[PDB]
Amino acid sequence: GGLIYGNYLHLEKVLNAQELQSETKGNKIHDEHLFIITHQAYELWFKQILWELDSVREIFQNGHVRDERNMLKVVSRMHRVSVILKLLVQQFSILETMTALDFNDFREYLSPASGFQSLQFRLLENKIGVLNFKGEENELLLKSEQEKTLLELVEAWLERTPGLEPHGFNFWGKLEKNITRGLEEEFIRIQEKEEQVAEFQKQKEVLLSLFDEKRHEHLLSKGERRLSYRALQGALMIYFYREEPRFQVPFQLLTSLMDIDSLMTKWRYNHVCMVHRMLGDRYKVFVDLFNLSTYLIPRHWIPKMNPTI
Amino acid sequence: LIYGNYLHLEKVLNAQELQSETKGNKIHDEHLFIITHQAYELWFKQILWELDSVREIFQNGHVRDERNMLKVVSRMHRVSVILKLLVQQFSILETMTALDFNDFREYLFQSLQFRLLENKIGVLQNELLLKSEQEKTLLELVEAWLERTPGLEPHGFNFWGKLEKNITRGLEEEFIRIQAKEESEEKEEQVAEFQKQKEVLLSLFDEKRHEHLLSKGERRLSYRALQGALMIYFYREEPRFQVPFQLLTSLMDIDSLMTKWRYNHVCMVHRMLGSSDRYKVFVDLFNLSTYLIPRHWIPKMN
Amino acid sequence: YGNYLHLEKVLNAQELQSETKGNKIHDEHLFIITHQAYELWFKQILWELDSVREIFQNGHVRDERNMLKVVSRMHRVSVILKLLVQQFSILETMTALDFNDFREYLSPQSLQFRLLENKIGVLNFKGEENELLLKSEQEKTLLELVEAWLERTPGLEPHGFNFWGKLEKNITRGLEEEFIRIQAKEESEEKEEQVAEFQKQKEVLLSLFDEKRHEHLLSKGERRLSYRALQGALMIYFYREEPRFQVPFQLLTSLMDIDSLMTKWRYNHVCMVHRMLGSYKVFVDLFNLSTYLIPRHWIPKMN
Amino acid sequence: IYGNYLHLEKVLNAQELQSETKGNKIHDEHLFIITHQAYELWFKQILWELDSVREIFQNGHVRDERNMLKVVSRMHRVSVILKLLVQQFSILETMTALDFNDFREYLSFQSLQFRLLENKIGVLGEENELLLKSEQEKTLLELVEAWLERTPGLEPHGFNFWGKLEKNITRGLEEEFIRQVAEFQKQKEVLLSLFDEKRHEHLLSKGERRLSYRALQGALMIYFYREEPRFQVPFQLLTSLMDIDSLMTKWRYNHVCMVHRMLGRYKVFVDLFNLSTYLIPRHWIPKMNPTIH
Ligand SMILES: C[C@](N)(Cc1c[nH]c2ccccc12)C(=O)O
Ligand SMILES: C[C@](N)(Cc1c[nH]c2ccccc12)C(=O)O
Ligand SMILES: C[C@](N)(Cc1c[nH]c2ccccc12)C(=O)O
Ligand SMILES: C[C@](N)(Cc1c[nH]c2ccccc12)C(=O)O
Repeated sequence: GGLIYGNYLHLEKVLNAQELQSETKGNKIHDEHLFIITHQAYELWFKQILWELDSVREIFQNGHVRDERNMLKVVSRMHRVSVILKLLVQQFSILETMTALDFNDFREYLSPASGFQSLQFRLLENKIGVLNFKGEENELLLKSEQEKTLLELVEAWLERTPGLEPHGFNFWGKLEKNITRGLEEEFIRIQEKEEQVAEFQKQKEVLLSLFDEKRHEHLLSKGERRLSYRALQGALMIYFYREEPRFQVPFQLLTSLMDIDSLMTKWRYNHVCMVHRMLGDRYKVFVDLFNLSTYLIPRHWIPKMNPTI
Repeated sequence: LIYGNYLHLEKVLNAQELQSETKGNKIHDEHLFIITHQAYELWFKQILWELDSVREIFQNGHVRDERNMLKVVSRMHRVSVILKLLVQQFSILETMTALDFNDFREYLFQSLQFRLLENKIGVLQNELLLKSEQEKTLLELVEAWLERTPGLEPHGFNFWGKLEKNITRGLEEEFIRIQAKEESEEKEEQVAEFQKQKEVLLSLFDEKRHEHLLSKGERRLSYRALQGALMIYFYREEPRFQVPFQLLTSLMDIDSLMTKWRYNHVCMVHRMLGSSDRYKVFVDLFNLSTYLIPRHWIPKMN
Repeated sequence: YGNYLHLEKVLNAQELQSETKGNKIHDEHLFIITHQAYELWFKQILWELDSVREIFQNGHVRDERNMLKVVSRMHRVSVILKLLVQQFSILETMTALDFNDFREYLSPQSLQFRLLENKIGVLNFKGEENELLLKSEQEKTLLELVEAWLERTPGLEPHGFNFWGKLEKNITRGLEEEFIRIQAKEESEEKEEQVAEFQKQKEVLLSLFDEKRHEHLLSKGERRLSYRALQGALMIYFYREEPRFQVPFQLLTSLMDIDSLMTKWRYNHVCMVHRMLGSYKVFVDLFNLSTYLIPRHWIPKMN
Repeated sequence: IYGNYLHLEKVLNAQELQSETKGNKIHDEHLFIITHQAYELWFKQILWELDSVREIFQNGHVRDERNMLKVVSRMHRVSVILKLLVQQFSILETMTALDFNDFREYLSFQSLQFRLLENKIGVLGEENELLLKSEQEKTLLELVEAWLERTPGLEPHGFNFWGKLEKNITRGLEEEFIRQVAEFQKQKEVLLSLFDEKRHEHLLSKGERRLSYRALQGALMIYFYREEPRFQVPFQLLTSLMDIDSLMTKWRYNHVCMVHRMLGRYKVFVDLFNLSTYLIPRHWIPKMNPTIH
């Protein structure tokens, strides 16, 4: 029981929005209908993604994120985004059921300008923090480019991560100390040989490269990085101490952001592949989080947890 | 033209009205509910569009030009593909907590389009629905086409005759093979298998039984259609039957997908609101597949 | 690479009975590989499962630092089960008629799958195999291990939050307020319908507090968790936003997913058998708990 | 029977976590073993299906045309298996890079079977012997090329499809010339490039294309006249080969992506994709003589 299905879902608009340009020009093509529905579906789902995303963005801005009671809702909604993105990557299968030769039979009645022109997808990219002729649309796109990105909102939250406090756990200090010492112990172990020595020097460069705030700041300006040095510390804190209750769900959030990044990538790849199939990365907003995962500090070196709290 | 205008996004993306918000207390998860079901409908529309197109290719009689069989299989396959995506789409709503659902259940369901689909395929069973119940179902249109299958001609290949002959003879040969099992333990077990198999195998030739079961609802194709089907199944390697076989396989897939969709839709209702069925339009085709005639018994084509 | 993965065994495990008997199904190979794959994945599921079971038995579960590992590994099980449900697609690429062409060389069953069912807590083979199956029937099921953990859920303490007391109080009061709302507008068709819903809901809502009913149904098999466990669950369900309950909630959701996937797997496995040869949730309580539709306003406040 | 039939005695006793063997048993390694053990099982099936199609070409049975259904069926099956494999990446995405590092100590890893597959399809000691056979024996691309060259209607003394095509395209372009101006000249260049055997031969040598000029004609014949019974299933075969190409690509992409995730565009059937791109208007497609097949 409920209000009339069609009326509630406003199917009067949804199911009366299908206008085959083939039919309008006289020469009706069967496969065009699929093209309309497919892209109409993508948009419906984009709308939901933006809806979920914008909601999490507020939970950061409105500062509710500070109440760690809200972290479950955050992870849930972000996860949902990845799930939707997966379905969208699968949905490419539907259009793969259309022959290039059949496509050409209606390509003639398609404008080249808006070949992408998914305002919603641009909005999504902007909103997440990735890297057009419109009016009121261009106004919305403006809001997108102007307002605070998820990357931005998460950066702040990451910077406020507990344990970074120097007069507290001094995590970064302890890390720099223990890594420097352990490398030295390795150097003493070294003192095949030439190959081993190379590994050491290479590892050393990488391992010590964090703690070169200057390098980070440069690369941040150069675009190679996007998070603050402090944020990087927040992240690693969460990564290393994820088993710690107050970090368990936060870790999940980070993992989810990385999934969303890769799915987004996959979607673009499939979208490109399809365009070449029909008519013959700097996009990783959370690059830093992937990189943080790569940093191969041995377990023995990870600063041990005091009675803490 | 231009993306939004071409896709008429002005309607599709302005169709989301959370009854929660309208009544004052907006809930976040309702939006998902609207979009999810709005998506199902979009896809139903495409399925009906593809289906109706195949139905015509039968009615208009173009199906007689076997040049059209590729288009038919292609479009029918597409239906199954779309149905698969729909069965996967259930994952999206599984991302909604029953407890969150209850928070909007108080505010705010059968898809006319889905009923139309069921009718159009031939599920036993403003009023567009009427046209659906009245017009020729795919089952009906396929039945006719199956009845006109080549080789069924009695004064020709007399496939059915040859089959009844070869099966009867082979069973007898098996009976002789069994008869000298020296009253063993295995023998009695073997004899049971034989009798069971015999009953099933020879059941196929009891037009009366079929006609009864047809009336009872247990079967849905004509006796002649059953013969058309088996002809295609046994001789599918034969060029003129290769694609036709694909069509039959596809109809069976669509049946099972349709079933899966209903199962998930029921499962979800019990999951949210907290408390094969004669729904296999192509039952006969599944059954035909089961018939375990040895290959050497299948009437030879020469 | 081959040595590390011991492919020397994994490959050279494929013997088409058709070929051995002199014929050749040329599709039997798929049958072997498909089922060989299912088994590989079952092994991993049992491996992950047994690991979670220990984290309960060894009592490490008490350290809520370990809850992440638990949810992670349990989630992984569901992911693997999904892949297994998708893997049915591979065998759907085999014609019944082609199957029959090698079914002749086959006999009428995964120990591993039985082991899984037992281990999770679902209600013949060689000796040593039967020994493993014995361990399965004997050892403590995940359902059992989670029951205990659920019973120790915080807030159930009567001298503490007295959650159940507060709940019975608040539900009784709210229903009464609804009863007062009833006869608020002149007895109508809509009113009569609403009044029915109320009576129905009341019966259900108040049934929750009938320990006797539970105990009976527990004996009858209709339920599987302890009354106390049911309380632990609801505590977690209602107060899942609460930090110490966030991940625990996830664990419960995961157990329910695993149940439904397991169901789906059996359905597809049955469907396939009928397709080829012709012609109950361990965590029922958790699903049921989800159904109980208490309004938010009624949930005992956490202050 | 059961375990014995599936020889699970080998399959389920092939699990040695190097971590455990060296003393430091790591839980996630088991998944690594099973995951890759599964990939290999499926590769074996893909090779099995592939080799089978390859023979049906070599043994010349493909000529019968009754065998085309089996061919498409088995090739389709390959794509299905490849899809499952692309989905299987999800399982390993359930492993944290941080957990991986905790057993990366036991690292050395490329699948002989996958290389064998690539060779067999036609990607440009005793193990090395098998790999040799792979590089030596006739690739599917090769076997399909031959079959494509024998496509009906390419016969110049027959339908002279290519001739008719060149004629009809040239005429229609002229009509357009009599009738954006840049677009025309550009399109013309591309459209007429198809008839430059020299260009093809060069690009074939350069590697940019892989099918024979004649094969290209066979393909287009099938593409344009796919509605024709006797081309219907052949068209399916071509579509399937293209799918297999893209799936293979996807698998490599995910495999690379995973390696970068954990440790920190040339298709065998390029020609077939390209053929699809060449967008001849319907009105131009040479009409089928009363001698249709
Ligand atoms: C009170 C707090 N939620 C603390 C906080 C910030 N970032 C975190 C990351 C992981 C764990 C905790 C935090 C806040 O400052 O918002
Ligand atoms: C000319 C025809 N299409 C012949 C026909 C009918 N049913 C078939 C099944 C399989 C193969 C061919 C047929 C017709 O009579 O429609
Ligand atoms: C310390 C504890 N892990 C407490 C506990 C038990 N069940 C729970 C459910 C949700 C949250 C916490 C618990 C234990 O008693 O083992
Ligand atoms: C008899 C044949 N199968 C002819 C042939 C070759 N390629 C084709 C493509 C489509 C249709 C037919 C063909 C043969 O040469 O084996």
